[PDB]
Amino acid sequence: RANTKIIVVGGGGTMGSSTALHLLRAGYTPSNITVLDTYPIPSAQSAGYDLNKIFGIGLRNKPDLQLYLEALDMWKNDPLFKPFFHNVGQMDVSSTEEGIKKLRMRYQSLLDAGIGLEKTNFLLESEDEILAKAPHFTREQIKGWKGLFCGDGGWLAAAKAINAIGQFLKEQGVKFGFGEAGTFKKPLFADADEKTCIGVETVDGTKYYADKVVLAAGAWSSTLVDLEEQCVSKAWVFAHIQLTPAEAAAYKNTPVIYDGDYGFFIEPDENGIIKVCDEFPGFTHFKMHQPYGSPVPKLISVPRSHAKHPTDTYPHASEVTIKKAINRFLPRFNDKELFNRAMCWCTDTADANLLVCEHPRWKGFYLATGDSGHSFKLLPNIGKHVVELLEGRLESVFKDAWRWRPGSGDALKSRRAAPAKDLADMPGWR
Ligand SMILES: *Cc1cc2c(cc1C)nc1c(=O)[nH]c(=O)nc-1n2C[C@H](O)[C@H](O)[C@H](O)COP(=O)(O)OP(=O)(O)OC[C@H]1O[C@@H](n2cnc3c(N)ncnc32)[C@H](O)[C@@H]1O
Repeated sequence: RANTKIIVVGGGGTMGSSTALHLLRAGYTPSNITVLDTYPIPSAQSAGYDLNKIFGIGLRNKPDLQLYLEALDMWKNDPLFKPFFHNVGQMDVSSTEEGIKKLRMRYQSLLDAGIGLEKTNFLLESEDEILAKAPHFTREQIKGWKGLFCGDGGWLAAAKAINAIGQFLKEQGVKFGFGEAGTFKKPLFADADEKTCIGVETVDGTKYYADKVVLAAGAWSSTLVDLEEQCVSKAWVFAHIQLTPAEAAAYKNTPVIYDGDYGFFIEPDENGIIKVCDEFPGFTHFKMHQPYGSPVPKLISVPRSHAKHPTDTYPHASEVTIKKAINRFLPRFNDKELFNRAMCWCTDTADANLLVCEHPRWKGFYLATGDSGHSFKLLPNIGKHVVELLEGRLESVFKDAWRWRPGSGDALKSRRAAPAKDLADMPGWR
């Protein structure tokens, strides 16, 4: 480990920073690790560059249970990550027939895991029970609502946690490249047959050589190399509203509130800011782009970066749905002004499992992407398994789920309600 050189492409991001962290913990020599990201860690265009994220339980795919438990343990006990986890719990709510059904079935799925999750997860069938966990609601507001309360979760101070990894990496003497000298252009090969990767070249022409390369470029991964449409990148949206300390006080330590027909909000941070998201299948930004491995040009959804273009917001349609979420959850704040309107990018696989594997042809080159919009929670632990993969030690439960799988389904729809619409058809964000 001490004599192996690793390049982590996108190391200023969620899966990338986690990987560089666990390389250091595993005893890799800091000077042998090179983080290449367009932006310095925490990357300003990273999906994890956010006031907060939700930490919650999900049992959709096979490794999800173990990954979640693994992450929880670390969010609660790892001194590096512990300050950034706010265990206020989460309550999912609904008042529709289909919505309440989904809540009940979800609850039952937790039980069917058979590990005792009913001890920290509760079905709330009455108004009183809902108001008890979320005193800021009014009784009239929640008429007909049912709730599912998960006591294990809460929210995460996202950018702060990635910055915490970054501080450590830099203290340790990890090598960095940012800007054009940090922006992956193509991999380097020993022979023209392309079967042995020996490094990467960035868009400025700078070459970096290493034993192994990890591609953790999030929503950009599919643009940089050909993933054969395994990964379709999509934008989700959020707005902010600012509360006074007096307005914020009713929401202190209140659970994350979610409703699948509206979206979610998180309690005001130390500055009185509430972030609100809607729920929708996402937006693509289609372009032709020549990834490598294609390397002919190919239509791929390419992120329109808010970091490189701060004057971008979100479509008009998103303004509507975000305001509906605010009316649903926070009607007393309907006249609050929305601001820091922005788009946040992820990349979906067909089955919403990760794409974490060695490239089929380019040995030495490893993919660590396919976050599918639900992987910030895995910040503390995902790097441990990326390292296991590098070392040939990744267990089958993860390896099989994360394997190279082109043609395994339509990633444009993925596991969501619909194929994503494209930003070219949604006016207002420019
Ligand atoms: C968008 C979004 C996502 C999200 C969320 C809400 C929104 C609005 N809420 C979540 C939640 O409540 N709970 C949760 O678990 N996840 C939530 N998410 C998803 C989460 O943000 C993403 O799953 C995760 O952050 C993605 O990580 P990933 O590592 O995959 O992506 P990234 O963090 O963006 O990192 C990518 C890095 O790559 C760098 N980059 C890009 N191009 C290059 C090149 N060419 N060379 C080098 N680096 C490159 C980017 O800069 C970035 O740093």
